[PDB]
Amino acid sequence: PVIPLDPARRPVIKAQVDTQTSHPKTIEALLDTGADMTVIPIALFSSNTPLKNTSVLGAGGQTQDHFKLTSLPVLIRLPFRTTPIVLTSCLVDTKNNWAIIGRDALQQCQGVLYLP
Amino acid sequence: PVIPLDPARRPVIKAQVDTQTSHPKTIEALLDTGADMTVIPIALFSSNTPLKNTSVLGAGGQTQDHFKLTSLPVLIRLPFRTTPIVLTSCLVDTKNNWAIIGRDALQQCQGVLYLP
Ligand SMILES: CCC(CC)CN(C[C@@H](O)[C@H](Cc1ccccc1)NC(=O)O[C@H]1CO[C@H]2OCC[C@H]21)S(=O)(=O)c1ccc(N)cc1
Repeated sequence: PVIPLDPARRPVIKAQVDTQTSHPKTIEALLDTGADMTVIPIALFSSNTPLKNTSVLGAGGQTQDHFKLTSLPVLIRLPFRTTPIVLTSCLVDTKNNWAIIGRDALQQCQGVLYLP
Repeated sequence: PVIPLDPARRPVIKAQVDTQTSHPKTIEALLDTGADMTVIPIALFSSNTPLKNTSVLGAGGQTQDHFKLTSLPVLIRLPFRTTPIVLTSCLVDTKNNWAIIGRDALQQCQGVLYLP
């Protein structure tokens, strides 16, 4: 679909996310052309799963271990798509439990930004 | 135009930004559906101009005084638009010197995100 853009209403969608470490779960995610890489909440995992450490530039500065990287691919199913998006790896938010769909995922839908 | 989305290439545009506190300048700005409010580099203002304090949602944590708010409106002109975008207020980057076109401005462009 077409997603209108408004400062007052964040552009979110419901996504079924499969980390391959528990059953798939539906989350509400921010669609974000300024994010290079998708971010999913640590709440989707088991607390026995291995993650890798990572650096990331952010809007508050540069932090230590706020974000981790998944070891296995993550599959994401959108309501309007038959096929899952398969991300070889994506970021994991161990604090705020943000859910952000980034350009790695939007490229696989062939999503585009259109300014008339 | 149509702007394809790619994890490896940031969706950027050239925009002429008028802070009304110095002469207008063309800068390169990131097109960002995840930003509620447009962000302008402090370099575009005069060093005699008043800005106000405020907090901002950001990655890596919470940024008290990284970002300030403008006192006067900001006008933005795009390559394909004669008429300016008028932002009654927008964020100012006093450090990393980022330029981000947020949803306040994309709404006046009639910009949209399209997922096939
Ligand atoms: C410099 C912005 C960077 C580009 C390198 C990208 N950000 C996306 C941003 O859209 C983020 C996404 C975000 C949205 C809401 C709450 C937390 C994060 N929010 C944000 O910083 O925008 C702020 C400025 O406008 C204001 O309105 C919304 C927040 C304010 S991010 O959160 O720090 C981010 C950076 C890299 C990856 N791989 C994933 C996410």
